[PDB]
Amino acid sequence: GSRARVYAEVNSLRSREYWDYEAHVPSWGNQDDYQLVRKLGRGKYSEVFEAINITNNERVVVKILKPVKKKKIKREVKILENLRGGTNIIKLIDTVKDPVSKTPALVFEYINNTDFKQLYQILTDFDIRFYMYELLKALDYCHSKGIMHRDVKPHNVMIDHQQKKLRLIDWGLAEFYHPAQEYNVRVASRYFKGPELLVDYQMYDYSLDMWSLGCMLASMIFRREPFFHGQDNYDQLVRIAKVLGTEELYGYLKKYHIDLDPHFNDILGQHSRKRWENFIHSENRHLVSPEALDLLDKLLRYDHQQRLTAKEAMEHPYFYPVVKEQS
Ligand SMILES: Brc1cc2[nH]nnc2nc1Br
Ligand SMILES: [Cl-]
Ligand SMILES: [Cl-]
Ligand code: NA
Repeated sequence: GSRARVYAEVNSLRSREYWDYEAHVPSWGNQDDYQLVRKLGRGKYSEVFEAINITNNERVVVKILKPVKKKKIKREVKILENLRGGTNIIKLIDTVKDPVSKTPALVFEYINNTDFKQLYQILTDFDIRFYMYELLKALDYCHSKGIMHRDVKPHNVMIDHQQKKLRLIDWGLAEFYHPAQEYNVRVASRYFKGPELLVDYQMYDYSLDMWSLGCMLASMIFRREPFFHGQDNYDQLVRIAKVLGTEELYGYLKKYHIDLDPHFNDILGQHSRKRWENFIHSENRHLVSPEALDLLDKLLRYDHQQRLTAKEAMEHPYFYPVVKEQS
């Protein structure tokens, strides 16, 4: 079967307690120290608030969890505690419970983010390189810690464009990578799902996040957000195949012995692989360079095992201007 080219055995080389999140026993502090100020968002299993820690007057974010999902709560807590101190990973400050109802909540550092729909319209060439480099640091870190994020998308990459701070958030879908483990493919936002998920290939790895990152890079340099805009999960693969080509898709499926849902027969059609230069026009030409296209071409590949790792991406010439400035 398939396995990760990097970090494959990292969890098996650690203590079982590192990855055995079902056995994790969080230390639950008291939510009464936090005053909710404003609702920021809501999801299937959580609600998120700006809040003040009344004991030190610090602004924080509080994510209240539906208490029923106990295994999933332990998973997210253990992952966040394993990632503590990681570069550009949102900092978990506290794990707390309502002292009466025992409903759990996660307390995070606050970040004053610029909404990505507004931000992505004004980014410069250097800004894209800079923020992509910072996001890659977060993914290289979590991958090196044996963790797949599985929900990389603009909404989960919080950017304070005034202070130049980036944090990868929402670790509620993240999982530990173990070689040969078969994972649930119902992860990531539709537009950021790797082809492996869309063809029901369960033996995926950290390289899933690299597809999602490539999708973000393409949306930022080309100013088409989201870049692959499917109407459902079937159409999502069609949108990908329109660009990467159908014959290349079939070679991928053959290599991994992947059976294709026969509903694809009536919708995939026949598509050449397109040159990435086809996406350039006057509105995006200043964000596109040969080095951007070379990097993107090495991320948005069907074959998950041939996509760049986060580290290989960081090492690409596209980021040399950022590395030099950070000197
Ligand atoms: Br900070 C922060 C952390 C999160 N984790 N999951 N959702 C989140 N939202 C915000 Br805002
Ligand atoms: Cl899973
Ligand atoms: Cl297209
Ligand atoms: Na409280």
